[PDB]
Formats: sequence, C-alpha cells, structure tokens
Amino acid sequence: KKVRDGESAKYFIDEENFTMAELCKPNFPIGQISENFEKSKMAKKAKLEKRRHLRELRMRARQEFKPLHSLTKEEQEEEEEKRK
DNA sequence: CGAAGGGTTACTTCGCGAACACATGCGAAAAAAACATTTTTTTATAGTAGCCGAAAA
Repeated sequence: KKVRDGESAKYFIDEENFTMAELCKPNFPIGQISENFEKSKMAKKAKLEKRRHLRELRMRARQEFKPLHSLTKEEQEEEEEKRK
C-alpha cells in the first residue's frame, strides 16, 4: 500500500498495508520507509543494466572471434557515440 | 703662468630605548645497487564477487 506504521508487538501488523503474516524476512518490506528513496532505488537498476550489458557483450563476443579486438570494437562504438 | 699632491669642512647614511610592580643544510633532477615480484605445478580447504533455474502468486 504505502509507508505507514500499522502495528507491532501484538500480531502481524496490519493497519494500512498488504501484509497478513509474520516472518517478513524474504523481501523485507514490512512497515514503512521514509529514508533514501530514489538514490537507493536507482542502484540495483544500474547494477542490473550493467549485468545485462556484460551479458550482451558476452553474446557479441561469440560472433567476432577476437576478445580484445571485440573490446576495442566496443570502445570504437562508444567513441562513435562520442562523435555523435 | 698653469697642472698637480695633500687637507679639511660639508652632505648623507648607519647603530640603541623608551616605568613599576602584578598574574596571563635544506630541499629536490638522478643514480649503483640490494632487492622483491611474478610467476607456474598442485592443492588440501570456506566463501565471497557474480549467474542462471524451480518455486510462489
């Protein structure tokens, strides 16, 4: 739902939320948060896009059968982006 | 009669003090040399960076 202190110390906290049981260790949103929204949200996104970037590098490296020349082809593509 | 050898007074620039108590060798280019890294041969061992599948809705 949103960030709100539902309950604690009595049962599974449910005042304004979508939780219905205890042992919330799995995903660990439980009560509410009011600290570091966007700078901590856009960190796993950056990590995930860099991992997909390295995976598509590993996929492109199958075609050109030269590893370090594929790395120089990558930096040649990014300096084509630089001249763009 | 005129150029030259001391001889001094005159203008300018450099050395000290101001009470008497109280309680607050240094820096910077390089150069011979004693020296470690860095290996690769495993290799026992835990896990810690990073990677997809069987599980739930």
